[PDB]
Amino acid sequence: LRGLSDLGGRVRNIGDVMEHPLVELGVSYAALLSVIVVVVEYTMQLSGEYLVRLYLVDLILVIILWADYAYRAYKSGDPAGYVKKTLYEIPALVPAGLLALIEGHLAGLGLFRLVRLLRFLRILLIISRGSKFLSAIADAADKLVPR
Repeated sequence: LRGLSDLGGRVRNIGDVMEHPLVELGVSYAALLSVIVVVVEYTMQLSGEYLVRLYLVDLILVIILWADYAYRAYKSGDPAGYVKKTLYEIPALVPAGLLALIEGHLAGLGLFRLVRLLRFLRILLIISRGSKFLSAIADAADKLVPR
């Protein structure tokens, strides 16, 4: 009920354990596709049909990611606080569907300024996730190193 708290030994064991090699690989794989998915939409502008399927697929990827994030969220016992702490992680989950509806609302009102900033955010959003991709390959390369 609002006050002091402790989070170390707990998140420590559960941390090094939760990040089980399988967990890391699974997330890394999903992240890889996620990066390409957003890039495809940014680069290519497939028809509305494919776009619908792309959004659906993208949504699923978020669910898997939410699994890990959601796990820690409840663990902290304070999702609201946990979120304010992972603010730098939000941009990574920013669902396309959520922005899509918001973007449409702004456009309907006759706003284009926000749209411009939003576009830049899209490119920046990909760069942010780029760290995850780079980290995966970096570690993978060290582990793989076949010769």
